[PDB]
Amino acid sequence: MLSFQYPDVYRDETAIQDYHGHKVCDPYAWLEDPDSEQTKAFVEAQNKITVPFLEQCPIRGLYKERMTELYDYPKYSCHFKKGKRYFYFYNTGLQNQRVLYVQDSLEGEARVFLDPNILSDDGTVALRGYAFSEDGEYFAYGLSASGSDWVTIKFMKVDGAKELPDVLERVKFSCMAWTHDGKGMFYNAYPQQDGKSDGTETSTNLHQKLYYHVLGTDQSEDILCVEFPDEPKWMGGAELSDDGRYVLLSIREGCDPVNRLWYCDLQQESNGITGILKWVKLIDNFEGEYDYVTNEGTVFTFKTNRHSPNYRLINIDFTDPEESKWKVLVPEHEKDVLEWVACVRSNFLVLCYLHDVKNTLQLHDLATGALLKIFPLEVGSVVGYSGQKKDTEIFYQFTSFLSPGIIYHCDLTKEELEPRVFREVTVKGIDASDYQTVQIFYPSKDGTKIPMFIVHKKGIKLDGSHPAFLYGYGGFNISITPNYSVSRLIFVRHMGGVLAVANIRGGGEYGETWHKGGILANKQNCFDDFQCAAEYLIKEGYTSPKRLTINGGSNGGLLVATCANQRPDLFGCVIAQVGVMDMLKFHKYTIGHAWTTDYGCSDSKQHFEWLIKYSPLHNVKLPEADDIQYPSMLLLTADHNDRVVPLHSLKFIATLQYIVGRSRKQNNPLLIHVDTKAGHGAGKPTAKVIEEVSDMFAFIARCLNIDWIP
Repeated sequence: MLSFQYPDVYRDETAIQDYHGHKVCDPYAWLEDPDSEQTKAFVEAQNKITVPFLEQCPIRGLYKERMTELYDYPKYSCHFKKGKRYFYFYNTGLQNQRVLYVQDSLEGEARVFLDPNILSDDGTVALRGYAFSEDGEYFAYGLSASGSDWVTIKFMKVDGAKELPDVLERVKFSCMAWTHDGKGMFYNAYPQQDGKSDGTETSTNLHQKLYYHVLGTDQSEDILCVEFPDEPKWMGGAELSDDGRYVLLSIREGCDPVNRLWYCDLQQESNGITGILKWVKLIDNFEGEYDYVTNEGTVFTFKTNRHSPNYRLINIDFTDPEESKWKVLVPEHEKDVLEWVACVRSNFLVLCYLHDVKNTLQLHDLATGALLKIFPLEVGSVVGYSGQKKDTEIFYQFTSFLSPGIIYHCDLTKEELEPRVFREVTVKGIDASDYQTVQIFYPSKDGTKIPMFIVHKKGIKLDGSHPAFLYGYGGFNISITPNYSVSRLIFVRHMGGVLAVANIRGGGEYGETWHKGGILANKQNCFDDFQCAAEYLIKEGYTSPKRLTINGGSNGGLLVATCANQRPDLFGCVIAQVGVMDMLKFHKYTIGHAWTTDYGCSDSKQHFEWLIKYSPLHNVKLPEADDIQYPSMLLLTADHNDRVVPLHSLKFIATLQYIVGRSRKQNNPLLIHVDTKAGHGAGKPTAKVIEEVSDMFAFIARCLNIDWIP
């Protein structure tokens, strides 16, 4: 099937760097520049081979047709109230971007409030963050072009959906919080830098500052509220307490779930928002996370992981702040992770737990912390919720592997709390009853039991004949919970596949201990867990090595690329989306410096020793055995991505093609598809989503020669 000669790619053999005595050659270092003629030519040559390969077999057309039909279903978000009006996002089915609607009453006629589709024909302009003023009469929203992390904040007066003149530039990784006096809004922005700032650049992002914009003025007049000149990596986000009296400043450095917490009592300020607010440094260290829930006077309720890896709720009284005085409102659960908490109807708390990778939802009393009501849920995830302190009702959205989901509503003013189905859509073309989801726990190399969900057609014989698609992430305290994916269901129904999701360490499924078990010196545990998931599927008869595909994106891209290098014999196909491949240089680009909390940094000798062992780019090696070659591989990235710079995938594919692609025994393709006007993933328009999944599954079908099941 090999009808491709890989492109000529210059090797700069002089690119040698000493890492604590260890010489490392980076012959494709020049691919770090996305604007050079050399890099542009590289991309062009790679796509010249990948595109015809992907578009050759008719199965892609069949898949695309099926995806376009099945993905075409109404997609609603929960309703949420702001002031006297209700809002909700809704995509009729195939619009590139979902639209924000507004209605003056729960039973009132809805109208378009903000339609991002008219901002760009290809849907490359997407909403990225928003914030309503406390009274709900004004609205701020961020817009990102082509998936870039850079944002432009614009404003509207809600009544009449009137566009305002206010425009904020240089916004990135920003908070958006209006002061309750309705005068203005807090946000973050970066100092003007040379070069481009459109998502194509790779410049490191440092010195983020907190500004305050007074509505009706030019951005040049904004107040520089907080800056940390001596700590270039710190990021300070602001939020207002529910009563509008306190500005709470959460300071983060890196990606660990920890933050400093400072507060400014506005009642004690005499000159409004300035650059010299009288901050009280309540929590002035990075030892734990303090997520504001609500306050009653000086008694503040926080969700925290302080001495509680599964999280708990504590009350800190600003008038008696010493730790020994804090009160535990809802103790840490022995196993269940408290994911998030919201305060609603003044004195109720909605707590969302993760129990064995499945969400639970319940209501507690704010004053006593007592359990008041359990909201019954089937196996799945809570992916949406609405209900602030002043609200008297909640909406929540549930989803699962086999169903698009349901939006529930509960009027909290009733003595008897009866949650009712508010919105339920069914995908015509998929019969959920034909499939089943099972959860198993498999032992990893060190004996740790790891959860894995497996979705497949009911009644199949576990004879190892089925193609399988195994997904994982493993990092950053992120829990990979059940989600509805039409694309994956098409693989099951029309390609006869088995879906599997492994909840490997590094994630947050079992709290901070689960996260810590897959980071820094322990990162290899992630890879071992994932390799063991594959071995389980094979041993139990769900699939066989030659029929097994693994997939991951970003930190998940790192996962699958590492697994390809470490156990090429275990996989038939590997699809890595926007992966972090150069573990020695990741921290030098854009926001990569923030990831050192999970990976470590090569500037440290101890960390380099961990990194060099698994860095994908530095572990490409011909398999020793003559009967073993690398699996078919497909790397996906845009030529410009500011979250995970493209150079990771570009250098990795150049290395794979040179070291492995040239070997006589390598017959499986090693390809990269480089896209345009797309970024990390957020805000990706529908048209692009359909194209991407069609490419992915077409590639799997061709490499494994899978016949389409109509």
